[PDB]
Amino acid sequence: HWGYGKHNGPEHWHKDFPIAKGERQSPVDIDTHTAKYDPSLKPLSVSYDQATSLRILNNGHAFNVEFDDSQDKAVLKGGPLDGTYRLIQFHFHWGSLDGQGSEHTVDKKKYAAELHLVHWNTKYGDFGKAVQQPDGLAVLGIFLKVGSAKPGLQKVVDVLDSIKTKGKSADFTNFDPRGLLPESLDYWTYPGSLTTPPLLECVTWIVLKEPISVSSEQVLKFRKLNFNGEGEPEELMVDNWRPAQPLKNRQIKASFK
Ligand SMILES: [O][B]([O])([O])/[C]=[C]/C1=[C][C]=[C][C]=[C]1
Ligand SMILES: [Zn+2]
Repeated sequence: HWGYGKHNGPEHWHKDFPIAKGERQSPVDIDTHTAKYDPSLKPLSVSYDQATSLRILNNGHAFNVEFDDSQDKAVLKGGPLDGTYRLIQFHFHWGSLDGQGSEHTVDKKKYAAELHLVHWNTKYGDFGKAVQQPDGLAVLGIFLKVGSAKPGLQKVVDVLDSIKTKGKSADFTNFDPRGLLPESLDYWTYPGSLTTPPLLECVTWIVLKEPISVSSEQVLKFRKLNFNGEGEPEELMVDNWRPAQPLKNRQIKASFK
Protein backbone atom coordinates (compact mmCIF):
# COMPACT_ATOMS: atom_id res chain seq x y z
CA HIS A 1 0.00 0.00 0.00
CA TRP A 2 2.87 2.44 -0.46
CA GLY A 3 2.27 5.47 -2.64
CA TYR A 4 2.68 9.26 -2.85
CA GLY A 5 -0.21 10.44 -0.64
CA LYS A 6 0.02 11.93 2.88
CA HIS A 7 -0.94 8.61 4.39
CA ASN A 8 1.38 6.35 2.40
CA GLY A 9 4.07 8.58 0.88
CA PRO A 10 7.87 8.75 1.13
CA GLU A 11 7.95 9.63 4.83
CA HIS A 12 6.14 6.37 5.62
CA TRP A 13 8.10 3.96 3.39
CA HIS A 14 10.71 3.09 6.08
CA LYS A 15 8.14 1.17 8.09
CA ASP A 16 7.77 -1.50 5.43
CA PHE A 17 11.14 -0.93 3.78
CA PRO A 18 13.75 -0.14 6.44
CA ILE A 19 16.48 0.30 3.76
CA ALA A 20 14.71 3.65 3.14
CA LYS A 21 17.07 4.98 5.83
CA GLY A 22 20.15 3.23 4.37
CA GLU A 23 23.58 4.39 3.38
CA ARG A 24 23.14 4.70 -0.42
CA GLN A 25 19.60 5.96 -1.05
CA SER A 26 18.36 7.92 -4.03
CA PRO A 27 17.61 10.49 -5.26
CA VAL A 28 20.12 13.08 -4.03
CA ASP A 29 20.85 16.72 -4.56
CA ILE A 30 23.70 17.20 -7.01
CA ASP A 31 25.85 20.02 -5.70
CA THR A 32 27.60 21.10 -8.91
CA HIS A 33 30.42 22.85 -7.07
CA THR A 34 31.31 19.76 -4.95
CA ALA A 35 31.02 17.14 -7.75
CA LYS A 36 34.49 16.35 -8.96
CA TYR A 37 35.51 15.94 -12.54
CA ASP A 38 36.96 12.48 -13.02
CA PRO A 39 39.14 12.41 -16.19
CA SER A 40 39.27 8.62 -15.96
CA LEU A 41 35.60 7.74 -16.55
CA LYS A 42 35.60 5.91 -19.92
CA PRO A 43 33.33 7.12 -22.80
CA LEU A 44 29.57 6.47 -22.38
CA SER A 45 27.87 4.32 -24.96
CA VAL A 46 24.11 4.39 -25.56
CA SER A 47 23.27 1.79 -28.25
CA TYR A 48 19.50 1.94 -28.87
CA ASP A 49 19.32 1.38 -32.66
CA GLN A 50 17.95 -2.18 -32.30
CA ALA A 51 15.59 -1.39 -29.39
CA THR A 52 12.34 -3.35 -29.40
CA SER A 53 9.59 -1.62 -27.43
CA LEU A 54 6.58 -3.78 -26.57
CA ARG A 55 3.94 -2.23 -24.31
CA ILE A 56 3.03 0.73 -22.14
CA LEU A 57 1.55 0.02 -18.70
CA ASN A 58 -0.05 2.24 -15.98
CA ASN A 59 1.17 0.46 -12.81
CA GLY A 60 -0.57 2.81 -10.35
CA HIS A 61 2.64 4.74 -9.57
CA ALA A 62 3.83 5.81 -13.07
CA PHE A 63 3.65 4.44 -16.58
CA ASN A 64 6.31 2.11 -17.92
CA VAL A 65 7.35 1.64 -21.55
CA GLU A 66 8.67 -1.91 -21.64
CA PHE A 67 11.29 -3.41 -23.97
CA ASP A 68 12.39 -6.87 -25.07
CA ASP A 69 15.43 -7.54 -22.84
CA SER A 70 15.79 -11.24 -23.74
CA GLN A 71 18.78 -10.37 -25.99
CA ASP A 72 21.32 -7.57 -26.34
CA LYS A 73 19.32 -5.06 -28.41
CA ALA A 74 19.26 -1.77 -26.51
CA VAL A 75 22.28 -1.49 -24.23
CA LEU A 76 24.19 0.93 -22.07
CA LYS A 77 27.95 0.53 -21.63
CA GLY A 78 30.97 2.63 -20.83
CA GLY A 79 31.02 5.66 -18.55
CA PRO A 80 31.39 4.32 -14.96
CA LEU A 81 30.08 0.89 -15.95
CA ASP A 82 31.85 -2.45 -16.30
CA GLY A 83 30.02 -4.73 -18.72
CA THR A 84 26.77 -4.59 -20.58
CA TYR A 85 23.48 -3.27 -19.29
CA ARG A 86 20.23 -4.07 -21.13
CA LEU A 87 17.30 -1.60 -21.29
CA ILE A 88 14.22 -3.11 -19.63
CA GLN A 89 11.87 -0.12 -19.30
CA PHE A 90 11.61 3.60 -18.96
CA HIS A 91 9.24 5.76 -16.93
CA PHE A 92 8.93 9.29 -15.58
CA HIS A 93 8.36 11.09 -12.36
CA TRP A 94 6.53 14.45 -12.52
CA GLY A 95 4.82 17.18 -10.54
CA SER A 96 1.45 18.90 -10.19
CA LEU A 97 3.20 22.25 -11.07
CA ASP A 98 6.13 23.01 -13.37
CA GLY A 99 8.44 23.90 -10.45
CA GLN A 100 8.47 20.39 -8.98
CA GLY A 101 8.53 16.79 -10.22
CA SER A 102 12.15 15.69 -10.56
CA GLU A 103 13.69 13.32 -8.03
CA HIS A 104 17.27 14.43 -8.39
CA THR A 105 17.89 18.17 -7.92
CA VAL A 106 20.76 20.31 -9.18
CA ASP A 107 21.97 22.89 -6.66
CA LYS A 108 18.52 22.42 -5.04
CA LYS A 109 16.74 23.22 -8.33
CA LYS A 110 13.80 20.94 -9.13
CA TYR A 111 12.81 20.23 -12.73
CA ALA A 112 9.23 19.59 -13.95
CA ALA A 113 9.88 15.89 -14.43
CA GLU A 114 12.62 13.24 -14.67
CA LEU A 115 12.95 10.33 -17.12
CA HIS A 116 14.50 7.08 -15.89
CA LEU A 117 15.83 4.60 -18.47
CA VAL A 118 16.36 1.40 -16.47
CA HIS A 119 19.04 -1.13 -17.46
CA TRP A 120 20.32 -4.32 -15.83
CA ASN A 121 23.73 -6.00 -15.82
CA THR A 122 23.66 -9.03 -18.12
CA LYS A 123 26.17 -10.91 -15.96
CA TYR A 124 23.35 -11.53 -13.47
CA GLY A 125 21.09 -13.23 -16.03
CA ASP A 126 17.75 -11.63 -15.16
CA PHE A 127 16.46 -8.41 -13.66
CA GLY A 128 15.29 -10.02 -10.39
CA LYS A 129 18.84 -11.29 -9.77
CA ALA A 130 20.38 -7.97 -10.76
CA VAL A 131 18.45 -5.93 -8.18
CA GLN A 132 20.09 -8.07 -5.48
CA GLN A 133 23.58 -6.87 -6.46
CA PRO A 134 25.39 -3.54 -5.77
CA ASP A 135 26.24 -3.16 -9.46
CA GLY A 136 23.03 -4.75 -10.79
CA LEU A 137 21.33 -1.76 -12.43
CA ALA A 138 22.33 1.36 -14.36
CA VAL A 139 19.68 4.10 -14.52
CA LEU A 140 20.07 6.94 -17.01
CA GLY A 141 18.29 9.97 -15.55
CA ILE A 142 17.23 12.88 -17.74
CA PHE A 143 15.62 16.09 -16.52
CA LEU A 144 12.60 17.62 -18.26
CA LYS A 145 12.02 21.39 -18.34
CA VAL A 146 8.92 23.06 -19.76
CA GLY A 147 9.46 25.04 -22.95
CA SER A 148 9.43 23.77 -26.57
CA ALA A 149 7.76 20.41 -27.35
CA LYS A 150 9.90 17.28 -27.55
CA PRO A 151 8.93 15.57 -30.85
CA GLY A 152 10.19 12.18 -29.73
CA LEU A 153 7.88 12.28 -26.67
CA GLN A 154 4.67 12.88 -28.59
CA LYS A 155 3.97 9.20 -29.40
CA VAL A 156 4.02 8.53 -25.62
CA VAL A 157 1.73 11.52 -24.85
CA ASP A 158 -0.74 10.44 -27.55
CA VAL A 159 -1.29 6.93 -26.11
CA LEU A 160 -1.84 8.00 -22.47
CA ASP A 161 -5.62 8.30 -22.95
CA SER A 162 -5.68 4.51 -23.45
CA ILE A 163 -3.95 3.74 -20.13
CA LYS A 164 -5.62 6.27 -17.90
CA THR A 165 -6.08 3.99 -14.86
CA LYS A 166 -4.04 1.51 -12.87
CA GLY A 167 -3.61 -1.86 -14.51
CA LYS A 168 -4.33 -0.67 -18.08
CA SER A 169 -1.82 -1.43 -20.83
CA ALA A 170 -1.55 -0.84 -24.55
CA ASP A 171 0.59 -2.07 -27.44
CA PHE A 172 3.59 0.20 -27.82
CA THR A 173 5.77 -1.34 -30.54
CA ASN A 174 8.23 0.49 -32.75
CA PHE A 175 9.08 3.30 -30.36
CA ASP A 176 12.58 4.76 -30.63
CA PRO A 177 13.98 5.88 -27.23
CA ARG A 178 16.77 7.77 -28.98
CA GLY A 179 14.19 10.54 -29.42
CA LEU A 180 14.15 11.20 -25.69
CA LEU A 181 17.87 12.02 -25.32
CA PRO A 182 19.46 15.53 -25.18
CA GLU A 183 22.26 16.54 -27.51
CA SER A 184 25.05 16.07 -24.93
CA LEU A 185 25.81 12.94 -22.94
CA ASP A 186 27.78 14.77 -20.22
CA TYR A 187 26.78 13.30 -16.86
CA TRP A 188 27.12 12.98 -13.11
CA THR A 189 27.42 9.56 -11.56
CA TYR A 190 27.11 8.11 -8.02
CA PRO A 191 26.08 4.79 -6.35
CA GLY A 192 22.49 4.74 -5.17
CA SER A 193 19.16 2.98 -5.06
CA LEU A 194 15.76 2.44 -6.59
CA THR A 195 13.66 5.54 -5.80
CA THR A 196 10.48 3.48 -5.15
CA PRO A 197 9.99 0.45 -2.87
CA PRO A 198 11.73 -1.90 -2.49
CA LEU A 199 14.42 0.85 -2.46
CA LEU A 200 17.18 -1.65 -3.15
CA GLU A 201 20.75 -0.31 -3.21
CA CYS A 202 21.66 -1.76 -6.60
CA VAL A 203 21.91 1.28 -8.92
CA THR A 204 24.77 3.05 -10.64
CA TRP A 205 23.14 6.40 -11.36
CA ILE A 206 24.08 8.29 -14.56
CA VAL A 207 22.30 11.68 -14.52
CA LEU A 208 22.66 13.75 -17.68
CA LYS A 209 23.60 17.42 -17.24
CA GLU A 210 21.54 18.68 -20.17
CA PRO A 211 17.75 18.64 -19.71
CA ILE A 212 15.29 17.94 -22.48
CA SER A 213 12.55 20.47 -23.25
CA VAL A 214 8.91 19.38 -23.33
CA SER A 215 5.84 21.50 -23.87
CA SER A 216 3.29 22.58 -21.25
CA GLU A 217 0.73 20.53 -23.22
CA GLN A 218 2.89 17.40 -23.08
CA VAL A 219 3.32 17.53 -19.29
CA LEU A 220 -0.39 18.48 -18.79
CA LYS A 221 -1.24 15.14 -20.40
CA PHE A 222 0.93 13.27 -17.89
CA ARG A 223 -1.07 14.94 -15.12
CA LYS A 224 -4.37 13.59 -16.53
CA LEU A 225 -3.36 10.03 -15.68
CA ASN A 226 -4.88 8.36 -12.61
CA PHE A 227 -3.31 6.51 -9.70
CA ASN A 228 -6.65 4.73 -9.19
CA GLY A 229 -8.18 1.83 -11.04
CA GLU A 230 -11.18 2.07 -13.36
CA GLY A 231 -14.46 2.55 -11.52
CA GLU A 232 -12.75 4.09 -8.47
CA PRO A 233 -12.76 7.75 -7.34
CA GLU A 234 -10.35 9.77 -9.42
CA GLU A 235 -6.95 10.58 -7.97
CA LEU A 236 -4.72 12.36 -10.47
CA MET A 237 -1.29 10.84 -11.01
CA VAL A 238 0.84 13.82 -10.00
CA ASP A 239 3.76 14.34 -7.61
CA ASN A 240 4.99 10.76 -7.95
CA TRP A 241 8.55 11.74 -6.90
CA ARG A 242 10.68 10.91 -3.87
CA PRO A 243 12.59 13.91 -2.39
CA ALA A 244 16.37 14.08 -2.07
CA GLN A 245 17.94 11.75 0.47
CA PRO A 246 21.16 12.16 2.51
CA LEU A 247 24.37 11.82 0.47
CA LYS A 248 26.20 10.20 3.41
CA ASN A 249 29.57 8.74 2.52
CA ARG A 250 29.31 9.19 -1.26
CA GLN A 251 31.01 11.26 -3.89
CA ILE A 252 29.29 12.45 -7.03
CA LYS A 253 31.64 12.40 -10.04
CA ALA A 254 31.35 14.55 -13.18
CA SER A 255 32.28 13.37 -16.69
CA PHE A 256 32.98 16.95 -17.74
CA LYS A 257 34.85 20.19 -16.99
O1 LIG B 1 14.57 4.14 -9.37
B1 LIG B 1 13.42 3.97 -10.23
O2 LIG B 1 13.96 4.09 -11.59
O3 LIG B 1 12.52 5.10 -9.96
C1 LIG B 1 12.69 2.58 -9.93
C2 LIG B 1 12.61 1.48 -10.71
C3 LIG B 1 12.02 0.17 -10.37
C4 LIG B 1 11.94 -0.87 -11.30
C5 LIG B 1 11.37 -2.11 -10.98
C6 LIG B 1 10.83 -2.33 -9.70
C7 LIG B 1 10.89 -1.32 -8.77
C8 LIG B 1 11.44 -0.07 -9.13
ZN1 LIG C 1 12.13 6.19 -11.53
